[PDB]
Amino acid sequence: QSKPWNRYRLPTTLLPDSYNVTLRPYLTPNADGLYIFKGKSIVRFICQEPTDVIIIHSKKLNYTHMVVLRGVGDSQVPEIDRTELVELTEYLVVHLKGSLQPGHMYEMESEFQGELADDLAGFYRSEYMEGNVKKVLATTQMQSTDARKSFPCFDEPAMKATFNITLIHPNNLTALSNMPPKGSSTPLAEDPNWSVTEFETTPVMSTYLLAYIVSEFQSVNETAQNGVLIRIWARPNAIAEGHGMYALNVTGPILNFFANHYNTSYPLPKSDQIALPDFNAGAMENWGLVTYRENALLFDPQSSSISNKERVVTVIAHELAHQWFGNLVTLAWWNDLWLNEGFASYVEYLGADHAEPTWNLKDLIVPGDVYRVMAVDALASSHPLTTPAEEVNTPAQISEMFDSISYSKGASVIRMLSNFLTEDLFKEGLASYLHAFAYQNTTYLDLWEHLQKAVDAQTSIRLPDTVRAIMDRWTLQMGFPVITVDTKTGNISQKHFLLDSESNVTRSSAFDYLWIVPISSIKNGVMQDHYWLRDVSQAQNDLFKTASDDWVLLNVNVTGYFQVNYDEDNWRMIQHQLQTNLSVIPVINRAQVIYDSFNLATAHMVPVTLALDNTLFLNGEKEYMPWQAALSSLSYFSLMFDRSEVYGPMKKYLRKQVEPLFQHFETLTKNWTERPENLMDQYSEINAISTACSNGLPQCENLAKTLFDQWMSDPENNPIHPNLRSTIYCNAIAQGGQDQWDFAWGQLQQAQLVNEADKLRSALACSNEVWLLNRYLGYTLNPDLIRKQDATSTINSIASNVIGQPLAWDFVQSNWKKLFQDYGGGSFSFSNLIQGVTRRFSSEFELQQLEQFKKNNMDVGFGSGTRALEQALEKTKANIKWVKENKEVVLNWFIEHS
Amino acid sequence: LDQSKPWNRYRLPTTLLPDSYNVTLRPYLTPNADGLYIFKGKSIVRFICQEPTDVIIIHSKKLNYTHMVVLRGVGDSQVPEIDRTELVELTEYLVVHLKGSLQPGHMYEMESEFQGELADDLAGFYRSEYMEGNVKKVLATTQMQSTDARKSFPCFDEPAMKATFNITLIHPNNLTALSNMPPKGSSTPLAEDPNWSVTEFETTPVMSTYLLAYIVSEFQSVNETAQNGVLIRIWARPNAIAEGHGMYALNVTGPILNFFANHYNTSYPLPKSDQIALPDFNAGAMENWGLVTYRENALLFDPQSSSISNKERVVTVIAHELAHQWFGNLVTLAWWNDLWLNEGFASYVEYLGADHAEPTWNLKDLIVPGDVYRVMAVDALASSHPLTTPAEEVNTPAQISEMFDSISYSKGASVIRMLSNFLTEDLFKEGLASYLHAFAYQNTTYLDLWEHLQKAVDAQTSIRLPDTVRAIMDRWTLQMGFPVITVDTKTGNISQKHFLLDSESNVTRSSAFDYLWIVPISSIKNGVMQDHYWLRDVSQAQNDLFKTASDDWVLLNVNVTGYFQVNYDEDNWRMIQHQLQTNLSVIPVINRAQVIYDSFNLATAHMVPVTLALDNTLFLNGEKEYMPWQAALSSLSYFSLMFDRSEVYGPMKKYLRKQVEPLFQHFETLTKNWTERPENLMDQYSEINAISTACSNGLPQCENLAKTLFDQWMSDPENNPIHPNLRSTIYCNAIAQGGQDQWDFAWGQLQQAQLVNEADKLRSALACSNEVWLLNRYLGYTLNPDLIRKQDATSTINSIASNVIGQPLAWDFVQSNWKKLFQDYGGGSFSFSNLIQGVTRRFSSEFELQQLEQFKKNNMDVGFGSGTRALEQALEKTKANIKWVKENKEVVLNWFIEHS
Ligand SMILES: *[C@@H]1O[C@H](CO)[C@@H](O[C@@H]2O[C@H](CO)[C@@H](O[C@H]3O[C@H](CO[C@H]4O[C@H](CO)[C@H](O)[C@@H](O[C@H]5O[C@H](CO)[C@H](O)[C@@H](O)[C@@H]5O)[C@@H]4O)[C@@H](O)[C@H](O[C@H]4O[C@H](CO)[C@H](O)[C@@H](O)[C@@H]4O)[C@H]3O)[C@H](O)[C@H]2NC(C)=O)[C@H](O)[C@H]1NC(C)=O
Ligand SMILES: *[C@@H]1O[C@H](CO)[C@@H](O[C@@H]2O[C@H](CO)[C@@H](O)[C@H](O)[C@H]2NC(C)=O)[C@H](O)[C@H]1NC(C)=O
Ligand SMILES: *[C@@H]1O[C@H](CO)[C@@H](O[C@@H]2O[C@H](CO)[C@@H](O)[C@H](O)[C@H]2NC(C)=O)[C@H](O)[C@H]1NC(C)=O
Ligand SMILES: *[C@@H]1O[C@H](CO)[C@@H](O)[C@H](O)[C@H]1NC(C)=O
Ligand SMILES: *[C@@H]1O[C@H](CO)[C@@H](O)[C@H](O)[C@H]1NC(C)=O
Ligand SMILES: *[C@@H]1O[C@H](CO)[C@@H](O)[C@H](O)[C@H]1NC(C)=O
Ligand SMILES: *[C@@H]1O[C@H](CO)[C@@H](O)[C@H](O)[C@H]1NC(C)=O
Ligand SMILES: *[C@@H]1O[C@H](CO)[C@@H](O)[C@H](O)[C@H]1NC(C)=O
Ligand SMILES: *[C@@H]1O[C@H](CO)[C@@H](O)[C@H](O)[C@H]1NC(C)=O
Ligand SMILES: *[C@@H]1O[C@H](CO)[C@@H](O)[C@H](O)[C@H]1NC(C)=O
Ligand SMILES: [Zn+2]
Ligand SMILES: [Zn+2]
Repeated sequence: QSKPWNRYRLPTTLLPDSYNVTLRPYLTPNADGLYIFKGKSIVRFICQEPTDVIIIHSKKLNYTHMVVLRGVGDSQVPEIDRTELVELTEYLVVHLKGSLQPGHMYEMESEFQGELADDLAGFYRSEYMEGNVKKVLATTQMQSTDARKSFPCFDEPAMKATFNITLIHPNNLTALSNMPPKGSSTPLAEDPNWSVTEFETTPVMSTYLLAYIVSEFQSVNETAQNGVLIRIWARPNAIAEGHGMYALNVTGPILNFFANHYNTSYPLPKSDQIALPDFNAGAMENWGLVTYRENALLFDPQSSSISNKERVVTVIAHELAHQWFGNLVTLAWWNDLWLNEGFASYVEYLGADHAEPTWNLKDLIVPGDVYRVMAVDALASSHPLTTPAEEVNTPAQISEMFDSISYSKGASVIRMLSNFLTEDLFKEGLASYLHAFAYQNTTYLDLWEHLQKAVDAQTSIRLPDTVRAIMDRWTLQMGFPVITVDTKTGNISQKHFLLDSESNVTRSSAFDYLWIVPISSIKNGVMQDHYWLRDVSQAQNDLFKTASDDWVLLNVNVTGYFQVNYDEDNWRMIQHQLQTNLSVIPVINRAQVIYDSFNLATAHMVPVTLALDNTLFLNGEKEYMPWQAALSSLSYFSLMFDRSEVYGPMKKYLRKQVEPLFQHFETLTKNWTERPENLMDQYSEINAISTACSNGLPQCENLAKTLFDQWMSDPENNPIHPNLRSTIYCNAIAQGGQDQWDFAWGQLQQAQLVNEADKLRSALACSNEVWLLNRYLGYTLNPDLIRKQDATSTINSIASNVIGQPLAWDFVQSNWKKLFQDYGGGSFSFSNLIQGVTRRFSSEFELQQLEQFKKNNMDVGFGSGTRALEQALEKTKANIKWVKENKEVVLNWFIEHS
Repeated sequence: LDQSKPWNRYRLPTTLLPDSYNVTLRPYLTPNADGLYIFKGKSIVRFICQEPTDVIIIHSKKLNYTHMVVLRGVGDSQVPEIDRTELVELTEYLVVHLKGSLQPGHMYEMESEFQGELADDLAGFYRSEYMEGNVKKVLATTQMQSTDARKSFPCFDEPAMKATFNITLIHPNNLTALSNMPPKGSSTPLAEDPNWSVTEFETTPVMSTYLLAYIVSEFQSVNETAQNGVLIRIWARPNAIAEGHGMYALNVTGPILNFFANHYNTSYPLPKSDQIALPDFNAGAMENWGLVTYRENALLFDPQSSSISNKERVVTVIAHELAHQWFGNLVTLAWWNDLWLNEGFASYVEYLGADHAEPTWNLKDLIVPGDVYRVMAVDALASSHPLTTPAEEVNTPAQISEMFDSISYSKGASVIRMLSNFLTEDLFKEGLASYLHAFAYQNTTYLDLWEHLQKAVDAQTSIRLPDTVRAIMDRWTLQMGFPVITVDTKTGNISQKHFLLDSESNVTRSSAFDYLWIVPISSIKNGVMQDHYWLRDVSQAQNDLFKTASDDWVLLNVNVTGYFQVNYDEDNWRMIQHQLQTNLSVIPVINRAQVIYDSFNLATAHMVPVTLALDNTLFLNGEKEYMPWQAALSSLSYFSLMFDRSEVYGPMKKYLRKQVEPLFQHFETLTKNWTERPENLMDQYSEINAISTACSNGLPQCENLAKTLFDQWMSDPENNPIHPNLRSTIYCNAIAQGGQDQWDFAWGQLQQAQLVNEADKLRSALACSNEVWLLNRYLGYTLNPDLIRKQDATSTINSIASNVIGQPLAWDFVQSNWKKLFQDYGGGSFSFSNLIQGVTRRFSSEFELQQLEQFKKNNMDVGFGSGTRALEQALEKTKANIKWVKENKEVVLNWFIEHS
């Protein structure tokens, strides 16, 4: 560990200035069936401190000494002793016979070769059909640490430089990169069948934002209001069919919106958006060349759903948000990832709302992010938004940082921050921040300084403490408080929300798990004065003290990142209001009441009957979010109980509650022919239909059967509205047999819209026949049938089926080596797989099997799913206790109310 | 522990031998303050000293003593002082250390007083319970075999140590007391308390401890004196007797006893033979001399509600138990390593006795699907064992319990039938009569049997053998396994080799006979019998009997009388196939089954291409008889276990639908739309299988039938419209098609069932649900004695595991509840072994093997008791399954697709 090349962080002795990179992809296999790329690069770097070793990143590259070292101007150049590759720390190491001089620059040259693999990382290959022709293209994904997989570089985000990219490609293919082309392409001297395309120099930026693509893709375009050229690229067929039109509608105006909102121009002449058939995450914010999954950019007005449409605008908005938060201004290191991802996850709502103002999509942050992340942030094995820099060291640890904490808690905490500052004041602070650190890097402390500057120049908004004092507690310690109110005395208290008394908190907090909390409140339907709970375990205020015929609720619209519990009497008054006139309570807080009480019940802080009682009013609820809250909450109940005697009465209860909503949606939609007008009501319909069919409501089963029967009789004319397809497809396959399954499989393999393929993949997992589900699992590891990008999500879908649960858990264990080698170093997929197949575990036996699984595979380890496994273990232990203590009361409650 | 001390060895010393026992027992049929049911006892055993010893070692298990022993002399005997007494739990001994040695040639009497629990554990003196109206009834009953006599009173508890027994029962004055013998005089009030009475019984014959029985209950009886003067009584719950459920047993029991008496020229020596049905009982029945005990589904019968299969079970189990009166009771095995001398014989001559009571059934043929091919599946393993194992291998109680298996019962019956067949039963029974007369009230080994059979052979001329009886039968008895006989019909070349599954099969049990057999070979050529042949103990021979012209075919082992399987060259196989296609009638029906059985078994062991076996099912399209279809169903059952979670399953079910549909349609017509059963037993069995197969593979006509009838039953539950023969299938398929409504209805019927036959069909059918939550809830019930009797717990678990959806549920269930399962059944005949086998049957992957290995490792501390060999066989079979599935799955998939 005393040798620098055996440590995961680079030395500070050398800093890069600029790169020349030329890459040449071969889109046809050689004799060994390998797709390869060849490359050559020159990096210019400066020596800051004397050193006799050059340490630079290199991953899965073969060198054809491995480097040539030259000097810039004055520099005296030491001889190369030897060069070696250190694979563990992913280094190319150049041992010298003498030291480099400080203040002096050097240029290092290399020639290399790597595989154009189907692994979705570095420079990789993507494939599709066009008619009967197999097409292969070359594309990139550098984040987090795979730029090193395409050329040797100082591969850390803060070490910014300019890049001069050249692509050598077949003369009838299009070459794309971050910047526009520099002049025209020229024929490759040795062979005019190839062309050479040089691109303009990049801005000072991070290695992980580099991109370059060689394909036959086509585009549509428009110049945006701020003069920036927007293009939408995709497979020729998708463009011809008009599937890029929607992205073109929204991209430019959203880019222009952010520039104005943050008073900071986008400094590139273009922003390309491109849809790839093979892609790991949802998208990637490469500066000037934003890459996308097809289901995140393309859109078919006749075949895509309102949900698909919403995904497209928010992912685009998210990626464009990064152009400021990530690209222009970049985290100093991955331990501060939320500076990138937290902001993009919040700012995406702002951008998307600008493009689709009628949706009220800003409200979707509460189910989508706030309560999404609280499930994990309640664990002792969570982590704070900003982790200690030394905890984030290996590539696996970096990958795992891309989680619901960095994204969703980051967005939630930032919304709370915006809300008590006002967005007007917030964006002034952010503008100051962006201008000051443009083309550089930041930490969380830099953010506070510019927000504080804004608050101090300003007299209308007042705070109980400095921005840092308040925000350090939401940022540097994990978790969140439960705020408890005694409405008889107005006593208000706070404590760290934890699942168990068993929960063993070992991460020490310098802030003693106390927060400064912004508390809004509403009494008898009328807004009260704002209040700030200081960093103390308890306080008192008459705002929270009620008369016996009054009621209060705190955290209006759940702007604050916390949950609320009341005394039993105030809960009863809330319940009575929801029966008498639920309109008096804001719709989001109707959801809150369900979310919080179930979550409290999960942690045995309130009786379970409280949570269940809070769903009784849903009988007469039409609106999206309170129903969403109940479905999300009872989803945990299903996972715990859908293999027990509780399941029968639970479904009976759900049938009873949802039937009136189903009937409501049967009439207003005119027998399902006319969709509801606005987004929320369309979402409401989708959930009602899903719930009705999921819980066996006969009217829904017959609807699904009839529609799917009709489709099979006329395959070219799909009679099912896109909004309804996921439920109709699933229920019909569940009701049906092999005829339905094989039909849908045929539709899947010929699908020409990814949205539709996505729905088919999920519905196929709904079979009630073991042999079909197991045969399906077998397909997931066959790239001809299921793309690698979709393998884990399909496995998770099958595991969600109660009959598929043991099949998938067995499958995952038996195929672990392949699954780990393919995904175990990546973000999202691997972690989601582990969380997915272990969600149900609620017995000592299941826990022992998880522990045995862990022991069996310890030597290799669990890579970017290491924290996921720990959380999986903690949550199963908690589930064991909760099921044991809750089963009897829950069973009886369902029986009595159904 | 110190093996130099006799109280630390499992076998008793031979220094002391029992003469007679006095045993007084008093069951308390109401619990004490702690909720314990107990029994109190007093016993005196008289024994002789054969050789000088300063220690008395006697068996004792779970008894509390109130030293623990008083030792007295008979007349002259020099009586040593007792130094001290101790209980050694591991070897289940009461140990009396003496000052100086007992005197050889002289007798002693040893008295003890003791207490034990009347547990619900089905062993020793235990309790059984049932409802009568709204009153909970409790009774006391016994089960001593293999070695729980010691659990009721201290005794020399080994089968060869016979004695007479004077039993006294102290019981409530309004309950009936039964034992082996009739009462001696009247009952008398208990002196201290006339609410109790005292019943002394007549002295038993000289017999083994494991045959003792005594019962205290409210039961009633029907009776009849048999043709041989013996009183027969049928005992059961008062309500069962009142409804006439004991009548069929009364019809057949006496005649079967008289038949055996005459057949073996050996009279039954006791004045009575009681048969009694118990609500709680481990095995099928037990042959206690004078008081035969039974599961209710083995003795009782309702002509309106029981099936023909239920009927066949009753008469064959009774015949089996009565068979034991000679083979087991009168003449007893010397030690448990020769168990087949008891059980092989009872499993064979049960067919003879049942055929006497029901001669129209032709039930003797049922030995082929029931015993021969049943046991071959396991006897194909390196981890099998011979009929007679080395005595030193059968030592502990777990090992003794383990011997009660398909080898000792089913291979035993098969080999004995083979023996009977080549001696002729007339000659056989003459040798057996000589055997019984010579060893009456004593004990035997396999060698004693050959000697008397040989004497019969030598005293005649018409029947010829190629060697001594011992030379032939030692090879079938002392080494495990069986040969595959392979013939090249172009040359007449015939050869034999030990049948094993894999090329990795690791046989470590050495054979002094080099795994060669002397084999009786019958044959048929183009439908006409050929001269008989014996293959000698040689790996290869040649005979023109087995050489055919290209126009001819031959088949060996007519009616599968011999315990072996047969393979032919491909051209002879093709000729057989052509015969089956052209005119199947030319081939004897049992041999049509054999063709299927053998070809699938060879396919399983990679000895023939799988396509051969599958091709041999193509003619079933036009087959109407029971046994060839049974062969296919039993054979494809393995395919189902291997493939019902794979892409093969769809095409497999499709093929089976296609094949069974004409048979379904045949019976729909013949039975006049299912209203009239076929006349004979075999055709009734064929209908049952046709219906089961059609529904299980999703034939829509059958599915419609089951839903319609079950809907009709639910609309009028007191008038069940489903004929008993069809209930198992109809119930199952309706439950599978249906939901919670059907399940809860069936559960209600089960918990109010007054007939165990019906309860059994309901239990099995409830396991057919396709809803995980219903199956898992059901599993929870199986360890609740209020809902599922302990006697039915493991069979119910096995039914659920057979459901492809229930497989992971039951495997997890068994693993997570193993501690309770082991201490309840691990000691422990039939149930425990069956449970391990049932839940692991499907394993065919490296992952499943690893999981089974880990399971083994996890519980090695306690061990696996009477399921130890079963676990080793499970592991061996899993390993073979991995290889077979890997190498067969492609050909099997393509075959089913093409032919469906
Ligand atoms: C598949 O193979 C089988 C043979 O294994 C074929 O069956 C044979 O078919 C023959 C042609 O019909 C038939 O023919 C002739 O039979 C009777 C005499 O039969 C009686 O005695 C003999 C010997 O004892 C039979 O074994 C005996 O058995 C059978 O029939 C009984 C019922 O009556 C039994 O109940 C039954 O179980 C058993 O099958 C039988 O009792 C003669 O009367 C007959 O003469 C008449 O037909 C002649 C024309 O061929 C003649 O010219 C006329 O003048 C006169 O009307 C005689 O020819 C065999 O009996 C029969 N064998 C067996 C064992 O059944 C079967 O046909 C074939 N299947 C196909 C599709 O080809
Ligand atoms: C990539 O190309 C750019 C643009 O030509 C180069 O940037 C120049 O670098 C030189 C040498 O240090 C400077 O003197 C110029 O001011 C830069 N030109 C500009 C900013 O227009 C850069 O050196 C190249 N990168 C390399 C060679 O690694
Ligand atoms: C059980 O009772 C029998 C029959 O009464 C006893 O058998 C007698 O035993 C004596 C003493 O050895 C013999 O001399 C008689 O011949 C036996 N009578 C018979 C066979 O009718 C037997 O002793 C008793 N068992 C005991 C006391 O343990
Ligand atoms: C990199 O490319 C630029 C533009 O072609 C060129 O001027 C420069 O010399 C190259 N840098 C080197 C060779 O270090
Ligand atoms: C890299 O080198 C290794 C070892 O020579 C080889 O296995 C691999 O195929 C090479 N990859 C290339 C040339 O892309
Ligand atoms: C990171 O940014 C700071 C300015 O906030 C700058 O001083 C520092 O040099 C940067 N680090 C690197 C490696 O360029
Ligand atoms: C329920 O409360 C709302 C206020 O949000 C009010 O508009 C409505 O009139 C109330 N309902 C009734 C029946 O008055
Ligand atoms: C056994 O019982 C019989 C009958 O009561 C009695 O004659 C005999 O003495 C008893 N044996 C003893 C007490 O050893
Ligand atoms: C035997 O004695 C043990 C030790 O106290 C006791 O636990 C058990 O209940 C007793 N059994 C009886 C009295 O049947
Ligand atoms: C067992 O039977 C043999 C005769 O076959 C006999 O000699 C021997 O004494 C018996 N053993 C015992 C313990 O009675
Ligand atoms: Zn992002
Ligand atoms: Zn028996």
